[PDB]
Amino acid sequence: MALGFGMKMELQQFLDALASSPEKIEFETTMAVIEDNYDFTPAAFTNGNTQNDANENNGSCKIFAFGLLNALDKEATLACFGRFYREDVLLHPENNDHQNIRNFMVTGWEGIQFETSALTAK
Amino acid sequence: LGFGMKMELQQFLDALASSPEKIEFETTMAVIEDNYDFTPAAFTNGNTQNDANENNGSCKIFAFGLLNALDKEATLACFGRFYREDVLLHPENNDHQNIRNFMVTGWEGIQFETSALTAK
Repeated sequence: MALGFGMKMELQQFLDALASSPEKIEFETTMAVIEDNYDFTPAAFTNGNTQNDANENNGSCKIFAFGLLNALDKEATLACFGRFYREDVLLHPENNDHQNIRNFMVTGWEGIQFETSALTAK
Repeated sequence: LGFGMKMELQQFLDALASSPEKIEFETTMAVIEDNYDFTPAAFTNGNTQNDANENNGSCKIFAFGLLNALDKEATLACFGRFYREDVLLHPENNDHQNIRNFMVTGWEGIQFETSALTAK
């Protein structure tokens, strides 16, 4: 478990929180929830004008796979990136970091295509 | 039907966007069959829980909606007559529980344990 023994981050509460106050969700929270609740396997995926091989950008891969399993809208999926979205990207539009976030902002779920699945529930 | 005949995904989505009431369940099932490998998956849908291999029609349609960025109403349209006739015209009946649940709670009520469709 991410936080300690006998301590697992509950999926439902996370999703409820994300739905209520997406702006308060941190990247480390999303990661704890994904790590605790899923088994990850790498997967290639395209994301508008960017393409990721398996094992490239595994963090983004996890978040989009999570967004698909949990039927998250574009705004909620972006919010799962926490400060990477809210600070790194939104405050600095001309930077070139987090290409997956920047691409998904443009083309959204329409632009996403996985070659295979990356997450299975525990 | 014939050898070498496959339903193209893009045209189905364009047709669904243009004239959703002309979409029929058979067409949706064919497009999913032609375009995806299906793996039974457990999922919850508001107040209903579906085991893997239970309610495979609903499992496929919801997975297909997510993969193709469909909103609630476009997804319901993929059920064709089962939504438009059986459910909408008969609020007192309790068939098609996945359609009935999704109408109320939408994508916020949907959670898949595993991915049901992978692109061919």
